[PDB]
Amino acid sequence: MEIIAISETPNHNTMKVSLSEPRQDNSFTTYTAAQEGQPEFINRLFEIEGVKSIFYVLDFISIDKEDNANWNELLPQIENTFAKSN
Repeated sequence: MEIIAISETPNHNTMKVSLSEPRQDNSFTTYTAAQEGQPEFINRLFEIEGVKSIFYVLDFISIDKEDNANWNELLPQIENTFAKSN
């Protein structure tokens, strides 16, 4: 529902986002594309060049982005989505 925190791994553009998400449909599937009626937490990411796929499963998610991506720009982007609902 809302990002609890961000695990900064010794990677470059790969990081794990831990959060208490619903297990109702803890299905695994790779998708990426901004579209109406679709979770804003995913659409906002597509608005940035770098993301190629997003995996959703369990209470954690893994985002794959090129080396030319910087979370320093996404923070204010995604935070807006949560900030609104929150």
